[PDB]
Amino acid sequence: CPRFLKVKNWETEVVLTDTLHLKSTLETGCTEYICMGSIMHPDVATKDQLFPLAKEFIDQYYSSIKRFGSKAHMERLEEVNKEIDTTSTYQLKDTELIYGAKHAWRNASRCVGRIQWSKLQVFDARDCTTAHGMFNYICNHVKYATNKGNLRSAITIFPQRTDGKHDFRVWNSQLIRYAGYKQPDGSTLGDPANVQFTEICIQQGWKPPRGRFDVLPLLLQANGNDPELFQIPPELVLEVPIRHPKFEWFKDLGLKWYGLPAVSNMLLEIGGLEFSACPFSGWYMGTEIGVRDYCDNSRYNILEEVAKKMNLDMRKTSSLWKDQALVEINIAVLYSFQSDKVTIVDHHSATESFIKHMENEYRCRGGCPADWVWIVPPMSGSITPVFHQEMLNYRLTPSFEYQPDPWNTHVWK
Amino acid sequence: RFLKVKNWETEVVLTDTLHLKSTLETGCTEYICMGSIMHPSATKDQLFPLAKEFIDQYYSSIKRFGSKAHMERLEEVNKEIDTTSTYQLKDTELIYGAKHAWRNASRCVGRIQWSKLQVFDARDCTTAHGMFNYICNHVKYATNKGNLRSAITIFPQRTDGKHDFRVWNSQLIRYAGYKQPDGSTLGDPANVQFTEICIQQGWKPPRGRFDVLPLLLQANGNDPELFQIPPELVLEVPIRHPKFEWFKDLGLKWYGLPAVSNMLLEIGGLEFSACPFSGWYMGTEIGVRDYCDNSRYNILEEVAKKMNLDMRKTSSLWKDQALVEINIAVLYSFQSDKVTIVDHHSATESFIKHMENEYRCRGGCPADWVWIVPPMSGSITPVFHQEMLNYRLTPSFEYQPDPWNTHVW
Ligand code: HEM
Ligand code: HEM
Ligand SMILES: Cc1cc(N)nc(CCc2cncc(CCCN(C)C)c2)c1
Ligand SMILES: Cc1cc(N)nc(CCc2cncc(CCCN(C)C)c2)c1
Ligand SMILES: C[C@H](O)[C@H](O)[C@H]1CNc2nc(N)[nH]c(=O)c2N1
Ligand SMILES: C[C@H](O)[C@H](O)[C@H]1CNc2nc(N)[nH]c(=O)c2N1
Ligand SMILES: [Zn+2]
Repeated sequence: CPRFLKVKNWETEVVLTDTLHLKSTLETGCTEYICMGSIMHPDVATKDQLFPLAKEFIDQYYSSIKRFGSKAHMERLEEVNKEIDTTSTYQLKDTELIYGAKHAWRNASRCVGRIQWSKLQVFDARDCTTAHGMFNYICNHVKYATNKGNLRSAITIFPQRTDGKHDFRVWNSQLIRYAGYKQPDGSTLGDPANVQFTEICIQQGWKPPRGRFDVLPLLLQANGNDPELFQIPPELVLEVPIRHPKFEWFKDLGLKWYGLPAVSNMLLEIGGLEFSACPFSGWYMGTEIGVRDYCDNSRYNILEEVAKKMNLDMRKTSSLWKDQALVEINIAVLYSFQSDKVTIVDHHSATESFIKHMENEYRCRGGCPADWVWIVPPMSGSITPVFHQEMLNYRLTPSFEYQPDPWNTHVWK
Repeated sequence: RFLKVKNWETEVVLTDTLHLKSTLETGCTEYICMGSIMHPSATKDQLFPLAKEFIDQYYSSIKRFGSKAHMERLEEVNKEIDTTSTYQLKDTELIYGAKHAWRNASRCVGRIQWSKLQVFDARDCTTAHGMFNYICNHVKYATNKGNLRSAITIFPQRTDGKHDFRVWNSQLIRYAGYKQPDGSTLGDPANVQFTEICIQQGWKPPRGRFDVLPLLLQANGNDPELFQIPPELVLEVPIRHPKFEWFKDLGLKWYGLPAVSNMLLEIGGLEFSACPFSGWYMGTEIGVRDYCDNSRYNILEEVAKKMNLDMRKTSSLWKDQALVEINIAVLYSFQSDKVTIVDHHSATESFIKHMENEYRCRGGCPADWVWIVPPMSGSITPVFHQEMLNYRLTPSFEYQPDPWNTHVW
């Protein structure tokens, strides 16, 4: 591959030069003959595979702390070696773990919020042994990160994978989601996306309130055991009721959302170690709720009802009635959240901040991988600066990765 | 391998077999994806297999593979490349190759129309004056008094690079951009440089906001020459809003005919360096990009004024609100003037049905998500949720250098 690749911003004519792609460790799905850039998703590591992966990460860590080739660098390397050789694995020091987590976020090509990458509270839960223990650790995460509305980004890292039969997993794809219930008549109450998961919870013994906005319990799996249900204390789940600054009727829609966005289904990869339960949280970009959660057809799908209360001509599509409502909805989302002093960023601010971030990363690190398809907001795309920004996408390690759904893989005891 | 593409709204899965038939690179590799890069990066021996394969797919597409018609044609092309280092397409082959370059255009959301293409063979052309006549007839035909019709005009192929036919205008119809003293820019800032080349060539500009640039036509490697399209041929739409009576007072208008004239049509290893093609507008091209891009007409702020919007924080989404109203007015104007136009909801809806057709009958449809998804209201259109595979099928429209960077006078 060529040593320097060039990206161009077509609005400002600014050109950036990427050398960091040279450090790419994983495949993208693309080949020279086909591009998968818009495909959403394109038993354990052996001693021989583990050795070079660990060394790679160790070198990189001591390179970050400006002690490359130092006595402590060679000593850490030999210790990790000795350990992989005797135990087929090794354990990260707390410093390495925190560095690894921060960088996994730094390398997350789909995340537009990465300007904040180095401010990340890391909770080491590697001593956890039970699901009740996971529940404790998670509750602490939530209360900390929520911070009464002034959100702070946090990750909680549970023990690494060992033999594959003793995985820690959060079954919830996100820590906080609303239930979805499928009626006999074919309609769906709640959040239709979560119908399968809700069903799982119900089977496990969850008594459903059958409402539009019922917070799902946690379904926690420790040490490869069957998962266990727990209810998050409602006092720990901060929510924002949606209202509109101009339209007083908007509040009559009975809408609300949760303040804390937190992913719990991904796998954290550091130095060849796999952390299968590593829930992380930041704060919301308005469009995530106002556009996707609310306006996707297989989600809350409120465009129609909102348009009606707006007295919009809805026979032609060229009236653009869908669009007009969308903007209002997203205004009401940012307004509710700010009025309740819960941290939220609009899509203009977030994308602007990301460009400055990207530019700085090219300047200091020789590149910044980015997935244009994910980075560009799902509304008003071209009036945000990222739309006109060329981006190279490649996978750096440490990383957050996808993993199969646990209910597809679990061997029920 | 057979690849699957999933729409994440309907859960429809399509199996792509077509991609196995491609041979041009996309620029990506296993480790680096360049799907958001806009411009990623012929002898007798080179030319023949290219020629061979294309004749092969033509006789395959018309169900006469192995026929004597097929055989002779293969022998005919052989002898002609042999003795002239090039070869000439049959008319039927020209029309197929044009329609199929459109069909293979991964960046075009309009492809459901691909087989309804009017093809004007201008390969007998020899002078700029010729090109100008051919182009005027194109324009008049395709405009059709508002009921637009897809057209392409194809000039003589490349032979030796030194005798290239080129339309210097990136598009057939665009407005002039003027660089003011005070540093502001009049007209369309994107054309500023070209506008000034035209002036430097003898063009007397009216220095207004919407001045139709003249045609700059290069024939057979020669210096390009200026020609003004007759005004009566250039259909234009005044932009008014249905509810906002003040919108007319913004003084906005656009041309009704979108016609790309800077690309290269490639067929059977032949290079048609001059091949303007035209269609009709999707409303967002004008309403979003042309008008609201900071580097273009940049009307967003001015519009936001007249809507009496709070423009202090971005979180008031005032830019968004003004944008939707601009695009309503555009659609509304064209429609009121019986000028053909498609809204991005219908356009994207059409593209999805087209993808179904292509998978059903052809085993896939190359598509560039970055270009297919409209520049506004992305996820409330069907294609945002549609996985698409991009790959390069031939015949194709490729980019080419700007002529004012390679032409010797
Ligand atoms: C601090 C403020 C943050 C903001 C404003 C932000 C913003 C976003 C947005 C808008 C998305 C797209 C989400 C979607 O459409 O599903 C996203 C995705 C993502 N973010 Fe961030 N994020 C933040 C924090 C974090 C943190 C703390 C981490 C990890 C430590 C992270 C890693 C990721 C990853 C891995 C994805 C991909 C999600 C997926 O593949 O499903 N982000 N982020
Ligand atoms: C008939 C109705 C058509 C519609 C609604 C349509 C729609 C569009 C749109 C919206 C774009 C993006 C334009 C931009 O962002 O600059 C595009 C690109 C494109 N179209 Fe179509 N188009 C149509 C006809 C055609 C025809 C007749 C051809 C060729 C014979 C064609 C070939 C292409 C190509 C090659 C591109 C890529 C342009 C580039 O690379 O800059 N289209 N189309
Ligand atoms: C760290 C982080 C920050 C942020 N702004 N958003 C996220 C994703 C938030 C999120 C919350 N509830 C539900 C979802 C579902 C997304 C569904 N996608 C994967 C199809 C996503 C994560
Ligand atoms: C065939 C065709 C159909 C269509 N609907 N749009 C187009 C684009 C036409 C077009 C007209 N004037 C100006 C432009 C500028 C494009 C600017 N891009 C290249 C940066 C483009 C072409
Ligand atoms: C098909 C396509 O890849 C898919 O709909 C993507 C598009 N871009 C996205 N971007 C973000 N941030 N989140 C998403 O879920 C998606 N979905
Ligand atoms: C950076 C990116 O490649 C560039 O801005 C592209 C994005 N998608 C686009 N899509 C269309 N239809 N037209 C464009 O000009 C662009 N520009
Ligand atoms: Zn790619």
